[PDB]
Amino acid sequence: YRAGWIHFTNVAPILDSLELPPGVTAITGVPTQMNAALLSGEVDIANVSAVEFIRHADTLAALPDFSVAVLGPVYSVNLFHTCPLPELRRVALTSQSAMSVALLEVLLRQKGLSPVLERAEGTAESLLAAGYDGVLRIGDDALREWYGVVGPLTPERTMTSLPHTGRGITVTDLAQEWFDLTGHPFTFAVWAYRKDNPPPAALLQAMREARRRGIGHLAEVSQRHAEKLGLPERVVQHYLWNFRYHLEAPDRLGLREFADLAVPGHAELTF
Amino acid sequence: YRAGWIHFTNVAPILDSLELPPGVTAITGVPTQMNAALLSGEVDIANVSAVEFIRHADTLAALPDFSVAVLGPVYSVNLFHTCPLPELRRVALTSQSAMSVALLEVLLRQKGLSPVLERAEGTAESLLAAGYDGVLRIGDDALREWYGVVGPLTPERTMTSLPHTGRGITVTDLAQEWFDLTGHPFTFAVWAYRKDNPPPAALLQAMREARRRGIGHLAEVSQRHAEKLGLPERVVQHYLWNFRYHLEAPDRLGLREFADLAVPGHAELTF
Ligand SMILES: O=C(O)c1cccc(O)c1
Ligand SMILES: O=C(O)c1cccc(O)c1
Repeated sequence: YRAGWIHFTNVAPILDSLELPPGVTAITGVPTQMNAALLSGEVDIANVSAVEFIRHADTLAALPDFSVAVLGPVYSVNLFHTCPLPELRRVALTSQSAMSVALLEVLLRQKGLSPVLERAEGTAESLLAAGYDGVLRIGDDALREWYGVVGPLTPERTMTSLPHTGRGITVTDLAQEWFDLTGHPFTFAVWAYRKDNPPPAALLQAMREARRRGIGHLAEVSQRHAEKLGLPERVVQHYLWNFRYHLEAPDRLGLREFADLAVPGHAELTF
Repeated sequence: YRAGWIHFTNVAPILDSLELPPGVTAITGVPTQMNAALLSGEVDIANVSAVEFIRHADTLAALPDFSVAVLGPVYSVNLFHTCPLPELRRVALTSQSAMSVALLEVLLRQKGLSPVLERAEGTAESLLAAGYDGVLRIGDDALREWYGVVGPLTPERTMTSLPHTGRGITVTDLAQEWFDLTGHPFTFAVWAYRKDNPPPAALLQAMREARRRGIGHLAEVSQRHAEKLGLPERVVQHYLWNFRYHLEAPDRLGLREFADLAVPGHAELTF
């Protein structure tokens, strides 16, 4: 049984101490490749974007109790802009940000907005000075670049009290926008496998034990990844504490609302 | 400046490592004693139930960045029953809790139910085996008796996957019922102070540092309280992980909705 992992910081509580059982191997790679690897059969299980799970819910099931979800701001799914949203004419989409385009478009439609979207490469600040009013960033780079815009953090100030603007750049958090729109959590990723190929029970148990270790030792998890990202430990710690990892009823509700808005007529979501 | 704390398990990550700055003292006691001390001015800040804050929002404000809230099940606010809710003619109450009764009454009115609430003595299981078919339990007892009913954990089963029924007893979670009703978090407690008399910055800073230590070391916090409660470390750990401690916009929305239903005409909630 083969597993494809994506090594975003927000799954470190699950993956940093994971010990594969006998008879399971794992590869790592970009979200692009894991999606491809799961459909073709290169891997049997992978943590894939929500929209990828939804669009292939005919073929794929998800683990019942694993998610990357959040209620409120997520800090790593970010629209950086220099003008108000109704004025946006051109939004750049960076490398991995194509899985959150569907959420961006849902939010833009509800406001009646339709800027042109273009694939680009670079950081938010450099793309904002290379012909774009808006830049969509996800993952570790989004978190670091959010902090670059609105930080630094001082001892008296706290991560949640930081402004959303800095140096003429506003950082719009799409998970907060989703909360403003629906009142509900947003589910960004699940653990998906072909319906006729369930994962071995030893894999699920090792995954649950690693998540329990990571949740139990969040300062240790956070310190390792803050060093790699160049951020304060407390930034990463609050970042990880915000996530919802157990795909519970509120997470499934937001997943289903997203599915209906972004992939109407999707096959039924099964776990 | 005087603090009055109630050391419920769910505030352990905030209060267990708290180091009071110079010129701040703390006492402890039961909620009703602490509420009165706050309102009469013999303490200056206290963690009080949501109802207590809502009913005295004329003269109290709440810290903007501290809460006890949850989205979905809370596990320590439980209605145990052997028959469907519409067939309950009575519901036993063991403790005094204005908070959980006001929540229970909100849920029951929304469904057009009206069982009689009666004070009684015992555990959920002795009262059900006696003259009742419905029992409300809160706190440590509610958490321990939920586990007695639906447990125990195994290497394969986790807390999230446990059934909500056991031995013919259904455990209805009032926070999950609140989510089913509203889609939103429920805020059980805030840190309240008289509007004249906001806390000194050093206390807030100390509380923020204590919370970061507790959140960053959940296994350590959980093992202490798990041993005191006779529960697996894994139960307390997930229990504590499940809370929302920062009084963010979804938490305030849940709080205001509860304010509107349970305390009609309440003064405006201020932070
Ligand atoms: O945020 C994640 O962990 C994640 C994982 C897979 C796909 C994706 O869009 C996001
Ligand atoms: O759940 C709590 O921490 C709490 C704190 C104060 C009053 C109350 O009813 C509940």
